[PDB]
Amino acid sequence: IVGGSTIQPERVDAAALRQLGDAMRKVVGSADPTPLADLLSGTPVDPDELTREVGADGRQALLDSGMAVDDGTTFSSPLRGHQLHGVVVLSDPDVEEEVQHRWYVDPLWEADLLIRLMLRRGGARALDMGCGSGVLSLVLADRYESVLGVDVNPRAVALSRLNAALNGLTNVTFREGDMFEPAEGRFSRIVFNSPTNEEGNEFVDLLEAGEPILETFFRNVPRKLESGGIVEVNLAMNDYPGDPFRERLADWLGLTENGLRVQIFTSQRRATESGGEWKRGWLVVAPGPVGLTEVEWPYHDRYRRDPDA
Ligand SMILES: CN[C@@H]1[C@@H](O)[C@@H](O[C@@H]2[C@@H](O)[C@H](O[C@H]3O[C@H](CN)[C@@H](O)[C@H](O)[C@H]3N)[C@@H](N)C[C@H]2N)O[C@H](CO)[C@H]1O
Ligand SMILES: Nc1ncnc2c1ncn2[C@@H]1O[C@H](CSCC[C@H](N)C(=O)O)[C@@H](O)[C@H]1O
Ligand SMILES: [Ca+2]
Repeated sequence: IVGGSTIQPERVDAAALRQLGDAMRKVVGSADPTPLADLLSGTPVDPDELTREVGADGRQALLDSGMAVDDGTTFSSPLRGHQLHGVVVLSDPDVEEEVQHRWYVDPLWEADLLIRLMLRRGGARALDMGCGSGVLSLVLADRYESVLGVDVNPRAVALSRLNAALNGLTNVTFREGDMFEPAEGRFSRIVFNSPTNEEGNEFVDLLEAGEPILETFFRNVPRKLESGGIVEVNLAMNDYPGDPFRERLADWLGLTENGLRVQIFTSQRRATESGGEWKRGWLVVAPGPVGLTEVEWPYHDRYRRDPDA
């Protein structure tokens, strides 16, 4: 079972964690792997080689934080390292559904793609709903005065805090709780890699929570969004005969009454028995003329071709 390991960033001082993050930046994803990179790839490593790379302080920080365990003659990690978009990120390894713990954390299935879709603006306060590993909060940190990540998964909150500390971030904080309950005030930026995929209307688990998590999200967006702000959502969308997703969405958002502008970029789609349709896409609220517009943009295909678009 993968996804239940204990993660305790509070056991390591800020400087040591930043130093481990600097060490990860040097080697994670590099062509010449080092013991630290091997460790964060799932390979057991010789602790003496590790000590020479990250120091005795660093070695102990790996243990104290839960980034590594001493198996006896080797160190191993339950987590996997990533370097993307100027940040380093730990998350769970990508593993089949049947072996995931209740508190398994999105192993960055779509994060790299989603960061490339995100608008380059900045502002005052940003909110990452369902922050998971924290990855999207990390990239927002440069251009928002404050970034708040929220998750109902307490292990995600700890891992997000660890990742913020690895990257040396000061303005990124995380809170455990249910949707907007821990997010006070208004935000100029809200991002949400939503836990929706093939489950339709019914909650399965924290990574496939059902259409009701989108309903809660969009019903509360207007009272949580600063005027002229931006909302960005990765979501699965189910169209049923006579009952398209976009109509329920407009109702949740109060879209016309609030004068919001919304665009849905549909990338993937699968026709369903009934002639309805399943879609995966990217939903944006941004300043513009009131209304909802739907466009086809196969950004998954383009991304597989060449990410730099
Ligand atoms: C936070 N939003 C995410 C959302 O981005 C979406 O992610 C999808 C992944 O699930 C899927 O992974 C599946 O195939 C893997 C092997 N390739 C197995 O290892 C995984 O276990 C197995 N689940 C990816 N191949 C494609 C992704 N689009 O759906 C998530 C809920 O399922 C949802 O929470
Ligand atoms: N009711 C709820 N409130 C807050 N987060 C929730 C929630 N229900 C599910 N989630 C969280 O939504 C997250 C989606 S996975 C996305 C993680 C990260 N933003 C990334 O892009 O990689 C999960 O961590 C899951 O625990
Ligand atoms: Ca599952």
